[PDB]
Amino acid sequence: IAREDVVLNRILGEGFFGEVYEGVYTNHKGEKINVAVKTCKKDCTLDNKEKFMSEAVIMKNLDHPHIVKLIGIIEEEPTWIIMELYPYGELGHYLERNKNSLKVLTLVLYSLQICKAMAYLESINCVHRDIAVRNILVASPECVKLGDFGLPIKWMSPESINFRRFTTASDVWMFAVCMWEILSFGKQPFFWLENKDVIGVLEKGDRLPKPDLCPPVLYTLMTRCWDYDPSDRPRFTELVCSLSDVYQMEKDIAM
Repeated sequence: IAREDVVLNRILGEGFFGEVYEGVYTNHKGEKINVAVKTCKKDCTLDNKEKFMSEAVIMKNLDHPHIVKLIGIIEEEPTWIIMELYPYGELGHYLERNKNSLKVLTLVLYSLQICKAMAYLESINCVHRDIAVRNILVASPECVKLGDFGLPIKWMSPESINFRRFTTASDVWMFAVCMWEILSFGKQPFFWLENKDVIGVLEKGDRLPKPDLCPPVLYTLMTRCWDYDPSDRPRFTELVCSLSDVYQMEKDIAM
């Protein structure tokens, strides 16, 4: 990718490392792909600049149908990381707009897709730390994509909050919170608390309540993921199998 092949159109948002621009990339066969162009502030530390690149290289290599796609990298300053722009935007906002139309079938589908992404991450012992509907993009009405790697106290396992310990097991906790968000049509977890109060409530043994439209079987699954003991939590491979079963059941009920 040469820089000329990309045209910047407007500001998209601010990212951790620097501004993100909305653009269009014209590929070799002449097609036009909508892109998000991530940049790195000129004031950044060498450690920051390296991290930006090293995260980019991970996104480049994942190539998974439920993780956001990287189009290309322009290393030459100003460094651009060119990501696919998805039309429907963030899953959280998407759920909010379409709460009247979306049925449980589709909500379980999105959960399943994210679970599969995480099973792949699990397989390379890569810890994500940002499984939330704000960081999931809607590519199509029946296809969601986990965004980039990761504080989100209301989403975090006890061991993450207390100690900043992050493992695949803490990701499982967080994935369940994410499923709770999906079945709740984009509600913030523990929206009734201050961040300070969360670990307190968690320590007591209190959990997020079952969303109205969440099937009991799925809530039971969430409850296992929120076991205080990270060793007792299901693995993502097991969860894919469970969610596959629930999905198929909900599909047949729907038809």
